[PDB]
Amino acid sequence: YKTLRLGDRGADVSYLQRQLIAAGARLDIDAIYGSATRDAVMAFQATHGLVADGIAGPKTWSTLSAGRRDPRHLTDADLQRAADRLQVDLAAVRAVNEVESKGAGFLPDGRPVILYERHIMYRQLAAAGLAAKYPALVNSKRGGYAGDAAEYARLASASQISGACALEATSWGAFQIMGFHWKALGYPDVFAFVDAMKVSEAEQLEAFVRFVLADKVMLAALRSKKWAKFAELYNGKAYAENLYDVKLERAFDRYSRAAA
Repeated sequence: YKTLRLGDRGADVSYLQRQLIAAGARLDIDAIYGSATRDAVMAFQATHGLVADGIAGPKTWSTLSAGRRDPRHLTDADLQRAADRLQVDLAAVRAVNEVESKGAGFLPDGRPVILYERHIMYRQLAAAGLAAKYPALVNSKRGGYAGDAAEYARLASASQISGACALEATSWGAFQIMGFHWKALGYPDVFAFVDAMKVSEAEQLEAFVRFVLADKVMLAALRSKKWAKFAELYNGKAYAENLYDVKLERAFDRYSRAAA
């Protein structure tokens, strides 16, 4: 089923509303995904170990249609743990998770979502002591991305140049944490970092938590709900073009309201 959210209308919404009612909700079946429908999705998610974001996406649909929950998927309780780790208001963590996560931390084939960065590979190889031989894989210029499972082909090729460097030059999981942070974030080595990324979305969120903890300016921005500053630090100079700042701000308002 297609992902549904606040403001959606139509046959897919009435189908959702019926499924929510079958799972115990009380709703008017009017094909309008308004606040009552959103609240019901949230209540359903919370009670079935999903992330309670009020968005009926593929994870919610899977539980709602088949009663299945993948144990690799992030839960509400993981977000509460992250809020405790960060000393950040839970609503702020929920907002960050909604806006900044890729959502699914794993590809359909079960491996973590990755993006291999040939310009970082270039950098890690130089620091360890090729760009002409393998220009798509090693390059001072950014890019060459394939995406999705095809990234693993690029990673596999890079790994044959240097296994540690290639993992360091790749971003991992739902928050796309660069492997080269493994040391800064207190992991034993890059292989252990990657192994953790393969276990669960909870581990992928833990990487994000550590990443934020390692940058006190970023941490402070998050704690103080300085969304534009957090987005600039986290997403980079082009944060505004994708509305990260305002999406965070408006998500946080939603979650602050919901918790009240």
